[PDB]
Order: sequence, then C-alpha cells, then structure tokens
Amino acid sequence: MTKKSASSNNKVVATNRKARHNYTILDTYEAGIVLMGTEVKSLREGQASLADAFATVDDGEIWLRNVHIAEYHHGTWTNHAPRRNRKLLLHRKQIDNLIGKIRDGNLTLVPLSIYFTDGKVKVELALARGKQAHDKRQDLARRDAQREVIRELGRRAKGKI
RNA sequence: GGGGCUGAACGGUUUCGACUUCGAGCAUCGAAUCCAGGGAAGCGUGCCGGUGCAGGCAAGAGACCACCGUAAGCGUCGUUGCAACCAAUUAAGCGCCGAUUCCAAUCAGCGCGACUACGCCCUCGCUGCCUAAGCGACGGCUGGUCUGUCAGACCGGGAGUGCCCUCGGCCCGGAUCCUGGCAUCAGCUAGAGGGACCCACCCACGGGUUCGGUCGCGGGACCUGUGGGGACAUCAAACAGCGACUGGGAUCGUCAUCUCGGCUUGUUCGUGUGACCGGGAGAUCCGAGUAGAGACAUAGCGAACUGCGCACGGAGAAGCCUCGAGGACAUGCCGUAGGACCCGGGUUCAAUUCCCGGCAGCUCCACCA
RNA sequence: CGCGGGGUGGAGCAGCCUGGUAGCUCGUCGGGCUCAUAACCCGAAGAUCGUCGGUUCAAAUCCGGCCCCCGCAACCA
Repeated sequence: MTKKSASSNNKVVATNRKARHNYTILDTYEAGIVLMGTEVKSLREGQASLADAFATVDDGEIWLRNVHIAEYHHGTWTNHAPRRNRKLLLHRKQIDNLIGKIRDGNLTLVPLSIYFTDGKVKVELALARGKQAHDKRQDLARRDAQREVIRELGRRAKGKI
C-alpha cells in the first residue's frame, strides 16, 4: 500500500511514534506544511524530531508552532529560524469544521506521518484526545504515569523505530 | 592561499486542495438601497432668519461677531468626553509544607476525693428524705407582729332567682365555715383574682326619604325612647329608596309647543338669509298621556391671494405628487487561477540540474619566498 | 607593521554589499496562580548604534583617523 494501488512513490521518511502513544484513533485529516528549499534536503536522510508540538488557531488559518528541525550535515549552517510560523495549507471546507471542535473539549492537533513525495512533502494531521478524561489530579495520577508509559515504550519497538 | 567531485541532479517533479491578482455574490461595507440644475394652491413666499470648529467626529450655548437694497466661518465662561481600554489558555500537581472545639478539668501517670444556681422564685422554727435539702426553706404537725376568702351597683323586672353586702399596708374584721372530730391554709411577704352589668305597664311622642305621605288600609291602632330616689321622634300590606285607594293639610310637585341658542368649509370675504330654522339628552303658554317606559341634521351661487400696505421673484428646511435603476462608486469574502527548485539571472511551464555564478563547510594543487 | 572580520538595552545574537520610523531570546520592573519560592503567563519601561570628524534633504548604514578585540602573516643566507 504505497499510494492508491500503484500510482506514485511515497514510503520514505518514517512516522513519529509520539502521536500513536499519547493519543487515540478517531479523526484523521491531511494537510501540507509550507516549507522552503533548504528544509527539503534536511528531511531526506531520516532526521526527524520527537519534541512537543501544538497548533494555534488564528482567525481562519492554522499555525502549527513549536517544531524542531535538524538541519545539520558535517559543518555549521546559518539556518533561518527553525521555530518560525509555518502556515499549513488546507481547505476552508475542513478548517471551519475543526475550529469549532478544537475549542470544545480541550483538543489538540498533532501530526501523524510525514509523507515525502517527489521532492514535496505532506503532513498528516489528526484530531484526538489524551488517555485520561480531562484533569482530576487525585483520580488521574496512577494511570497516566504507569499504563501510558508501557504503551509508549512497548509500541515503539514493535514498529521498527 | 586558489580550481571545485557535493548542498532536491534523463526536464514531462500544477499535494483534489492555502494566500494573492481574475470570473461571480454585495450577505457587513461613513445609508429608515439614492435624489433633483422638478411641479401644483386664479404666478410664489415672508412680518424675521443661518453656519461651525482651536481639537480629521459630537453636546450643555451666549440669541459672540457683520451684510453694496441682492444670500458667507466664535472659540465668552463653568462640566467639555472621546486623549477614560485590570487585553485567556492545552493533555506533565501524589515533588516542598499544615493547627481543631460547651457541663468539671487544661503537661502526663498513679494513690485519695470532689464544686456553686437544676428539686430553691420567697425572712425565721420541728420530721421523712430526693445521689446525701450536712436531722431545719416543697409535699405537712405546731409556734407569731405579716389580715388568703361566697365582690360593688346608672336590677328602674313577673317565671326558678333580692345574681351578692369589700378594696392599694385594713376606709373597718374572724364573730355563723379549711386545728382534729368534719368536704379548701407556705399565699413565710409574687398563687396576678375578674371586673361600671343582661330593664314586671304603657307616661307620652312621632306619622317622616318608594308615579310624594299619612288619618279607616294586615297594626287587638302600632313601634320605641322613657317612667317605679327622676324622663321624649315613627311600619315599610309579599317587583325596583323611581311599589298603593274615592276625600281633608304640609313649602304645590313633574312631562312637552314659539322670541333666549349653537354654526358659516384650503387662508381673507363683497352680497344676503336673520334676531330666521333646530319636534337638540334647552326654559316658558295650554292640553294630553299616567308620570321623567322618551328621538331626524342652515346652505348655495363667486370677489381677493401685495398683481389693491412695506419687499423679494429658488428668501433660509409648513406637506404630497412627477423626471431619474446616481455609479455596485464606497469595499474583501467565496468555487480557484497560481506553487519557492540552498538565497540570485536566461528559462520550448517550475531550471545549483542542459547555461551565466555568489557564500559556509569538506576533497584536489606547478616549491624554499 | 600588512590583510580580513567584529563592536547593537544587563549579556549573547538580527539588521551593517540595497543610507526613508533599529527587532528576537534571556534578564529586570509591575500585575496573577501557590501558604510561599521557583517554573508557567502578561503589561510596561530601558540601547540616538565605541568615541571623535566629513559628504547627503536625511548617516547605526557611505568614507577617513584614533583607541580595543579576533583570525591570518610575521618568515630563505
């Protein structure tokens, strides 16, 4: 299963296992991070990151902030603000259906797989929720630090990386 | 220190898909979607009035100030405001630190052992005995200065019944009844009583507010105040406080006809009707009905509109109808056209890749300088 | 002594080949959360560009000199 039976090549660049360990399976959308020509060659060798990330609803557009990019080969590189504002392209037909849901039961927006096509890229968003039900402190302290750690360190070794 | 194997490397590399210029919509967008270089009242109107900005919009306001006879802009004062606005984040809190209470008692343990008003309001003397009134003050024998209790009077009543005869320290008392015989004495100074009363027949008065009223009408004429140690106001005959009889006295009552009265047509009116018409929820002669159970409206014909006084011809916002979709101008959302080929130039779509080449960081060189 | 580069609130970094209103991170001040501190969050203030002189309408920017720092060179008989 590459890209619809046999039509294109899309299998390079692994999937970050952080979203499949602290979240669940419910909603799954597709988007595309607008990047420059420098960030293209910094993700072909499989140099991703496992840092925190959160979206930021602005008017009608989405801005996924807090991201870490390698950009390092042999010597020093001047770079160009790795933690900038990268507008994510989408469809007003989907956006409007996400702002009203992300600002309800305290939901987030974390990426799934990073599909690197012919030079270009394609991020896979998802609308999920944590393993716990809101915050209870006393009633939510023994299941988020014991059972959640097993699902994070157990499912990672099963799917290669 | 200089050239460069490399930084996305047959050119078919518009992610279905974002912005931002275009077709469409105008749903918000300095606006009760617009307005006049337009008209009408015998060619029009008036007897005084307008505008705002020091401070890009708006108020409390003095009627500031002056205009060729023919149209114009202040910042007077006190409050002057918007220049005052405390504008929000994500799923990882058991990691540092916390005292507890009314009857007696207040560091703990042990040996003894319990308090003042609860049953006492309310001086003093004998018992029984409430957890034990330290034989004394309740429930009761008895002993005293302290006076509990069948209580008046505006009953002036036949029928049972004179309903009874003293009061804040008693205005005066325990004599006929609660010492026992023999049916009610701790009120020892606080048992917080229950009271100004409930009218035998007739001395006389009144006849008044229902198509008036009342003397004979249902009332033996009546009701009632009052009188017996001290005196005066009514009845209405079974539909309505707007119900009933032929006749006598009180202040002799009421419904309706014509000369008093109401009007003159979008602003002023000649020229008349006229002191005329109104049987209008207006009086008044006289009659009828049983009453105050009740019912119609004064209009038509044409002289002035500053063109008969002072001025001007859109005088300066008193009202309605006609010419004209006032431009989608004011403005930025929606299906998509377009993608940035390590930042820059040619470029049959994008082009380190097939050409022109600028910087980090790594590989190659013809030297002692 | 030669060449190149560098100086930007308290500090480390933009911007300095194109002279038209100098920004980020951290820290400080003030206002919340907690018993309190730290962490998290926010508002506000703070640098006329090392100094001293020209050109231009306008100089942190172009140019020259002086005072410092850094890299290289400082060396065949």
